[PDB]
Amino acid sequence: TYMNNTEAICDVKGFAPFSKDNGIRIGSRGHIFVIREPFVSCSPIECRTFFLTQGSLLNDKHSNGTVKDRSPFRTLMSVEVGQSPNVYQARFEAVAWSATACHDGKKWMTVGVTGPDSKAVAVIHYGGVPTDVINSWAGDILRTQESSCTCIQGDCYWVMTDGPANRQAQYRIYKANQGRIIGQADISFNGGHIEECSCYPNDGKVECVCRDNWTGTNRPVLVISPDLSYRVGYLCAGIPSDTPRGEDAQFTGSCTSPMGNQGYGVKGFGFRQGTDVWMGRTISRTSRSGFEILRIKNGWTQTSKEQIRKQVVVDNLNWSGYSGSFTLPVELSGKDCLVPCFWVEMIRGKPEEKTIWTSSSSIVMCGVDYEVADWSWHDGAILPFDIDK
Amino acid sequence: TYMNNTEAICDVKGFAPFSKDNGIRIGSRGHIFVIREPFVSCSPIECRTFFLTQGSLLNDKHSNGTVKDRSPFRTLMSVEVGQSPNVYQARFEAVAWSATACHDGKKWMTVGVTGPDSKAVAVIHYGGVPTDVINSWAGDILRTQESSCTCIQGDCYWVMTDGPANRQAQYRIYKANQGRIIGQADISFNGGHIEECSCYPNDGKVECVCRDNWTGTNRPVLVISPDLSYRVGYLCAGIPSDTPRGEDAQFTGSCTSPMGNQGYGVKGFGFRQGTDVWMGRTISRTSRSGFEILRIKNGWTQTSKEQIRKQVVVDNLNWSGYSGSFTLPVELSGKDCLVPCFWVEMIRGKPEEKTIWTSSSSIVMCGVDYEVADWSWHDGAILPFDIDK
Amino acid sequence: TYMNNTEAICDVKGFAPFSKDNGIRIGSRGHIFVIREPFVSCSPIECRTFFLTQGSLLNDKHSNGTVKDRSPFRTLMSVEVGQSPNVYQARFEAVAWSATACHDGKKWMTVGVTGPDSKAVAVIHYGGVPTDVINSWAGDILRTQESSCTCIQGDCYWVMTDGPANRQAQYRIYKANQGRIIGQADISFNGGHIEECSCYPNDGKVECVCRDNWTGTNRPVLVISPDLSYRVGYLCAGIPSDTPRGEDAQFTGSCTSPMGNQGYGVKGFGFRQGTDVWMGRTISRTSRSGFEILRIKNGWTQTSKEQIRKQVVVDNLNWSGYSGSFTLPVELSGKDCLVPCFWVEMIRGKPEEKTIWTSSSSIVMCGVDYEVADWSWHDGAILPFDIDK
Amino acid sequence: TYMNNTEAICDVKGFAPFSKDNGIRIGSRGHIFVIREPFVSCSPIECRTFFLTQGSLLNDKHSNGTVKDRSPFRTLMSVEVGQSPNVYQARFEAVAWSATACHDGKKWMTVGVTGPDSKAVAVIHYGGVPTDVINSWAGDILRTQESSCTCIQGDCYWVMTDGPANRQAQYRIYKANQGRIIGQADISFNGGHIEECSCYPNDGKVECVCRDNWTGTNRPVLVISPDLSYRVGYLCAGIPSDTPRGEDAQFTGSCTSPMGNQGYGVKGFGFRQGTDVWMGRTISRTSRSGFEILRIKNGWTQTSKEQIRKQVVVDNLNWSGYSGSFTLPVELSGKDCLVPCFWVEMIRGKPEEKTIWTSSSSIVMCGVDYEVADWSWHDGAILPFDIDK
Ligand SMILES: CCC(CC)O[C@@H]1CC(C(=O)O)=C[C@@]2(SC(N)=NC2=O)[C@H]1NC(C)=O
Ligand SMILES: CCC(CC)O[C@@H]1CC(C(=O)O)=C[C@@]2(SC(N)=NC2=O)[C@H]1NC(C)=O
Ligand SMILES: CCC(CC)O[C@@H]1CC(C(=O)O)=C[C@@]2(SC(N)=NC2=O)[C@H]1NC(C)=O
Ligand SMILES: CCC(CC)O[C@@H]1CC(C(=O)O)=C[C@@]2(SC(N)=NC2=O)[C@H]1NC(C)=O
Ligand SMILES: [Ca+2]
Ligand SMILES: [Ca+2]
Ligand SMILES: [Ca+2]
Ligand SMILES: [Ca+2]
Repeated sequence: TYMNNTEAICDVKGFAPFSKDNGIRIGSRGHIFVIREPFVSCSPIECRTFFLTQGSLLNDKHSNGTVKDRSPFRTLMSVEVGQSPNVYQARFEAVAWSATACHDGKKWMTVGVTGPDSKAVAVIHYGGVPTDVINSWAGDILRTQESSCTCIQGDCYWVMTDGPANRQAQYRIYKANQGRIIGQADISFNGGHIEECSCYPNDGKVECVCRDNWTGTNRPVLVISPDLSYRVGYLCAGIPSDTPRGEDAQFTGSCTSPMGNQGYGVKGFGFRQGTDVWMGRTISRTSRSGFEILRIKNGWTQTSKEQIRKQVVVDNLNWSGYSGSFTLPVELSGKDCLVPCFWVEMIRGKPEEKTIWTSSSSIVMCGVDYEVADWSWHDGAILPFDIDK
Repeated sequence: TYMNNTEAICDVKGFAPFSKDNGIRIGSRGHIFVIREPFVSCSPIECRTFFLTQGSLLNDKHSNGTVKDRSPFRTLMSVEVGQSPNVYQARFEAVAWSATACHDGKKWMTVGVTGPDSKAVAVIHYGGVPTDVINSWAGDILRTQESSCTCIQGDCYWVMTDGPANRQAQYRIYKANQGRIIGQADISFNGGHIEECSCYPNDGKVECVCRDNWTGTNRPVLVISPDLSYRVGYLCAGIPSDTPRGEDAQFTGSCTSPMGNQGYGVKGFGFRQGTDVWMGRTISRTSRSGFEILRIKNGWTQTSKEQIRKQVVVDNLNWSGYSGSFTLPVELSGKDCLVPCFWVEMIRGKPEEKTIWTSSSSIVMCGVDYEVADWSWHDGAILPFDIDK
Repeated sequence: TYMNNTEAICDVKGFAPFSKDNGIRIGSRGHIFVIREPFVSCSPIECRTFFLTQGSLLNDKHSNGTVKDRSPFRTLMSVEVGQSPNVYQARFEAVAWSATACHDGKKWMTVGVTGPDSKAVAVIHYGGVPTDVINSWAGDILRTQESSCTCIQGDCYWVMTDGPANRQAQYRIYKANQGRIIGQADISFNGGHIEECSCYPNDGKVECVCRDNWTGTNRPVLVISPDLSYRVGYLCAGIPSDTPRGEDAQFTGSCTSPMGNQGYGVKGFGFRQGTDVWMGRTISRTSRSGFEILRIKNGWTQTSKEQIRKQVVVDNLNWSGYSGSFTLPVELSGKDCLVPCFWVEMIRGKPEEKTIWTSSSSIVMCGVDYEVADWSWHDGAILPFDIDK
Repeated sequence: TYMNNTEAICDVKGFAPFSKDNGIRIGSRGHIFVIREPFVSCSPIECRTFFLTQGSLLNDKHSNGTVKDRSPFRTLMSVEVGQSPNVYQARFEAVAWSATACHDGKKWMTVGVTGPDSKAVAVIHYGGVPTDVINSWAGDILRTQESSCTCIQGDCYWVMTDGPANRQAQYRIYKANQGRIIGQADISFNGGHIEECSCYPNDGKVECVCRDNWTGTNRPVLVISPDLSYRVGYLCAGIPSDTPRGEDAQFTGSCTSPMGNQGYGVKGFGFRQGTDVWMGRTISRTSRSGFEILRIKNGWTQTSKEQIRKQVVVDNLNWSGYSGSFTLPVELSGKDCLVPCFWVEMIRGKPEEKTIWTSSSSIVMCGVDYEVADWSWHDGAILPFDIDK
């Protein structure tokens, strides 16, 4: 049976802790993959953490991080949410140095990108076997989102970028059924930049909050309809949520253009709430440290600066990183709306700390009907480690 | 299908060994979580051991026990009963430094408390996803039982405390269906103290034997009806079963008030048997060492001192700790009563032994129709360990 | 659905390798329980290896074998046949320093004996929970077989001994349905000795070949009918198959009495084949080294010395140990007879080798319609190990 | 339900990455079997990697590779495709120093060969238990293919060799249903040599591309019909694909005879594509390094040298090894043809590198409708390892 996912996103007043994997603390002694991107996606039976491994373990010499990001060894794997990315519980998914994954209600579909920068291949898997491919259309690091893709009534959707990471690139919507491409669309976005989209289903559409790695410190926003027509622009709110970024006071919002005139970025997310938005961001404006989520009244549709809620989940003394969106399937939450959820990656090691390696662990939060107090569910590993000596 | 759990508790003459996990002995070399509270709860398919981890492994530097009890890293996880709390067999349950869990016959419901002492959040999970929350109502370490909660005909019940741990606090009964709160009640108990309840279903009610951490060396007793009306008081028996406590000879029982005038305590349990009671306690009156279970004739309803049975399961040369109640589901035992069962936590390390760490393992016993001989199923680990050097 | 197991044992001309777990070789680096008695029993879905652990791992200090045989820590656990007794694949079964286990077609029934020598308790488990008990009836090390018990048409049968291990003891047949004792019988056997029976179903009866630890170098034989009437005696064959034992030439067989006048023994097995018997034994007459299986024509019913087949599975340069019987369920083999099968335990360490520890691994063989060549599937571990230094 | 496997092989323009296990990189720290032959075979539910272990782990002294190839310890085991051959995820299959395995749609059938060189035994397993045997018919190392066997409409087929490995030997087709031999055939092939066949189903027949270890640098080709009649010869293409071999320019193809006049070989594969063939081979003509797959137009039926496609998957700077064929079941791919797939073993250690041990890892590729760019998914382990010092 296909998941509908046609419902509204739940209006939430805050976010409750779902899981914490403690991967790096455990990896001090246990057998844990070195990873990045521990994103979460759910079937109607369970939620899983997906991740990119380098084929190496924490506290081992192969965790030497001199080896390139897009290596022959990178592979998408997964465990149940809350479990560490340990070897002995891991399900293999795809060969990938960039990835996305989602469930249509019957099976898991994953997409793994590997191969050379100049001509990469994305391999779509469905139910445990490859079913289709997408080759690089523009010859420059074909790449996906690094979070959950989005299945609505049996058809699944995701966004891909091919081209420069610090200039104008090319962006495409892909649609598949049962692991087979049934439609695609070019995203016209001159002046704009789209990387690493965080999507969720809402009102029968796919909504995505992405990363501008060119000039924007506000986040691009894509709203995809089932027929592949779309709306694209920026998160209207007059508060920047990318990193690096300037102060809130020095920012004017925009629904259409990138603002802030800064390079770089970090993958992030946001949730529409009628006309409001929940927006994640690191606490530091310059570093990937701390994590907070703000509700901006009318921030989805207006250049609003009306901040009505603020919740801290990782304090500014602690390293964060990537963040992404997913929803709880109706079959699991028991609700008649789509509970909005996010994961926060917590990066340990290089370049901020004195080790030969880099990994991350995660905390996952789910939208609830109540205000939830500030705290810090930080990584907690004690660095440096044994191999670092 | 919901479990009825409307049956009488079985009248038992003694207790047979169910399981022993040997976690710490195994953790000398294997990959085992450092834990506390290895409580047991059963679905109609199996019984699982739940536990609190600190995100660290035995024989690893992160097992340094200087890190606070209620830390960002603590997480409720579980394995099948008898298995060590090893990483590679563990199911993730909830972020929690205090917890309870039980099965309604369809799915597992768990409750995990985390967040700051002044404003803690309890996150209810049902079928693997968070479904509801309870925030601290009195601002002082919201906390649950650390043993199995209790599901009767599809509705599940548990007790929570918020407030001082050595003075008058506030106590509440919570009721949920399918992970959603459908009722609650304040427990009026002036002069009394309720911590860490050990509950079981009996005659269509929930009966709880708890821990008075204020002045009582006898144990408080709560009897909860489905409509949330209740009876609360103390275990009538003229024999104290908390720790620390005085000698039996210097004790007068009470059905209504705390007796003994001593602070502190340890989580424990008892089982109604008509008007008799089975009561667990450590053998030492001052230390958490040894474990014995006594049957007191008319000890549930009278200030009785008539001890008619005594069974030792952990000798006084060996460390014990927490103890808690659960029942065998009718679907598993094949009986028409609810087989009463308990677990005994066996704490190793600080503060009694010369190590940097603290963990525990467990032995689980189930009520049988026969007298069972004294023995000692103690932890057995050889301390100190490698990191302790 | 209950297994019938009412069929004839298959007539076989030899034995084919089923599995080898390589536990000790793997345990040089992996996380493997120290064990003894790796017996095999099958459900209609799979065959599992059961074993006794001491709660310790190979290459760890807790594997120090100074700790008593019948310790508080011993526990019955299991894995699928061919898998090493590693921690992370192990299913917990029972607290036990002596054990038996079998499947009735619906669930697993196990029996674990633990507690003090003077008053031991045997706890019967059914479907993962304890369901019944047997206390020591004669006060001297209550104990079972250490191999598969036997289920026929839903009722399961096993043999137990209580009393001296080197003199006249007491022996009993037990019968259970769904983990509940429904019948028992005393075995009258003056002059005889029964230990560690290896049973299988055949023609609607349970046949057992056991170990005389008193004076017999031939093996006692018990044939149990469903109503608990029985036939008891010795394996008629004029060839001794216990260890230690004398030469074949110096032996006269007996159907009724122990022959050989020697103490000690080793658990072993045999299979009726019409009037023939397959009999296992170590190759050495004095040591537990080597393993061979002989077919003696008319050896079940006559003092025959007519040896018609001989197959070696472990050469005399290599350590063996215990051996036991089980059958392939009809639902798995696809046959209309009960394929006879055995396991050979291979003991490494003390007292024969220079280590602080003792464990064993196994090879499992199944009866086939063809003559199978001699070879040696010995343990293969390289001793001593790391902790031994 | 039996798998049909009566469909045509899909015509493919190239091959997409399916999985990479990274076993040796992981085995630097994790608990990974030392293996060879990581072949892949699929049920309608999943694809598994099968492998031969020596009962030892990477980075352990038992991985000393002085121990013979056909040892008492070798055992066929399996994991899901993409997973490392780690202990704690491994399913035991058979005792074997040579093996094959395939799924008929209901259960797994495996065949494991063990025992002495002069009189080996092959034990057929079906659904987890041995069901039949084949003894050596010619007394000289009975042996199978080391890749997936082939099930068509419930009957499974495989090729076996018995006799010299560098001269004329004897070759046989075996056919089984439900693990029971129902037919066999001798392969008449004077002057020819057949080893280690790589088979797949195509048009209702089994097609096999094998290894001539006698004089052929081209590969023998066997086409088996359900009634055991067959066609046997050499891959017609005028391009040699065994290793060692000469240059392409110095080669004339043959449909009937071995060409090249060289000894030795390596297991390989090829796929019929109408009259074309996809042929795998190492890049080096003399070493097992690099891996490429070529499409030769009319190369199945003619001495063609018309190379129309070439795809590199392992570069010539990196070690390869064995390679083998399997297909995606229709139930998994969703197609109406049989997606052709292969695995490439990547051997690390002796004799090419300075270590005491030898293992391999793998990359698996599946046929797709698009041209896929050259890359190198090599093993990646950093040698030597810890025990090598
Ligand atoms: C701008 C996003 C992307 C463009 C190539 O680059 C990712 C940046 C980045 C980071 O931590 O900021 C980490 C990434 S996320 C990923 N898959 N691996 C990375 O190292 C970069 N992505 C790729 C495919 O190289
Ligand atoms: C009186 C029970 C409770 C009150 C805060 O304190 C627990 C005492 C205690 C002990 O071993 O005695 C261990 C506990 S049980 C638990 N969850 N962790 C602990 O360290 C204390 N509970 C909390 C939430 O901090
Ligand atoms: C004669 C069988 C039994 C009588 C107490 O003693 C077993 C002998 C023995 C051996 O290797 O010979 C090993 C055993 S088998 C087992 N369960 N553990 C052992 O150490 C002995 N059994 C007991 C319950 O102590
Ligand atoms: C020619 C194939 C076979 C003939 C005995 O010998 C295999 C050669 C070989 C190699 O890497 O080239 C490795 C093999 S494949 C295998 N099962 N083990 C090996 O060591 C050889 N096979 C046997 C049964 O010994
Ligand atoms: Ca940016
Ligand atoms: Ca107290
Ligand atoms: Ca004897
Ligand atoms: Ca050759």
